[PDB]
Amino acid sequence: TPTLESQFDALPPDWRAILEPFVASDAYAPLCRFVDGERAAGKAIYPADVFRALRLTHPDDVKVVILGQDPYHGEDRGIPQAHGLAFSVPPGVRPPPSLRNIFKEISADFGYEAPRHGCLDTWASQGVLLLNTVLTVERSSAASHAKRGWEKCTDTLIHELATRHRHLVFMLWGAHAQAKRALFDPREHCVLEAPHPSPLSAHRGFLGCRHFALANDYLVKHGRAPIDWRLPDAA
Ligand SMILES: [Cl-]
Ligand SMILES: [Cl-]
Ligand SMILES: [Cl-]
Repeated sequence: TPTLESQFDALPPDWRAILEPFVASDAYAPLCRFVDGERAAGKAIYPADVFRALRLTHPDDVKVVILGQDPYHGEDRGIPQAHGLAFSVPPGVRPPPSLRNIFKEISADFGYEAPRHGCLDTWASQGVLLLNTVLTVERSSAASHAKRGWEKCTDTLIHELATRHRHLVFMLWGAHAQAKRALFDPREHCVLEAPHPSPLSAHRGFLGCRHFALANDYLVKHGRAPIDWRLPDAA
């Protein structure tokens, strides 16, 4: 796996500019040494492609920001669930319960069928930034990995993105994601809040929130093409 610094350096210039306050901070080198040292010590740290969400969705192309907290720490048939996009799972992995509830809301909102798989790459290529606020995890451990270092980084990301690009849609699910409103001006953006889609909270108001339809209304209001919330038949 490339060192974390090399993964920061490989980002497009537009993302590097948004992350520069963090990369210039005292927290950057320690985060890099921690993640690199965990891998060097033989721990199963996921995903390998830490910034996949950013590589697939460049800043100018961001339309919708969907926050997760930690990457999945589980696996399915020996394939890790985390692959660098919030909520998404790679081809060959069954959708976990939170993602099934996301799909249930889309199916109810638009009448689409339940997808065959859980890979959200094709939403990222349409401008859906699928950003976990903590971007690494240790296999089978629910403990957040480098929580404080990563959140300094993704806090910088959210603030700088939102300050440079007006009229984004933010889907903020759960209290942790909703607290990220402190990082931007909510009158300049569409802020959609609901409980988290996990089964523990989904029936408190995630199911029924209509966020995917609301997001598309706001995009069209601002002259942008709406998201196709379907998924192609194969991943
Ligand atoms: Cl370059
Ligand atoms: Cl700049
Ligand atoms: Cl710092």
